[PDB]
Amino acid sequence: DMVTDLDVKGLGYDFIDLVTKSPDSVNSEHELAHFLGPHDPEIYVNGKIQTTTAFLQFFRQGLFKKLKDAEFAINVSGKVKEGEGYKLVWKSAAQRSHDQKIRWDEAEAYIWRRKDGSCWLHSVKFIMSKAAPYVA
Repeated sequence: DMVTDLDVKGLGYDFIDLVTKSPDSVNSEHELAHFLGPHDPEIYVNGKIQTTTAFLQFFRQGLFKKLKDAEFAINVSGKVKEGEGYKLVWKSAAQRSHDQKIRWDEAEAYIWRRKDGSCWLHSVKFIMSKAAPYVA
């Protein structure tokens, strides 16, 4: 039955589905923008809070097109406490750069599991073109 957890994983699955959806359509990021319309979180882009529309703007300009070339994995959610939170992070495919370090874009979607049992997009952060100090 469509209970709260079902709605949580349904949401997550629908989101992931549209992210991994057909290349036949313009952009998975488009469907994502369209998904996050009623689910408008605090979109932090490069550290600045953006709404769905601003995201949409960067999207149309080609900024978030790296989002489906990104790597995702199973994030930690083992310690279920009371009022959960998930932060799914994608790292856009790292591209060979100059200084023996690599350029990538990071995307962290923070969702909280509302005490109601459902989950909603708390805030999502996109940090485009980042790197990390390489260990030498």
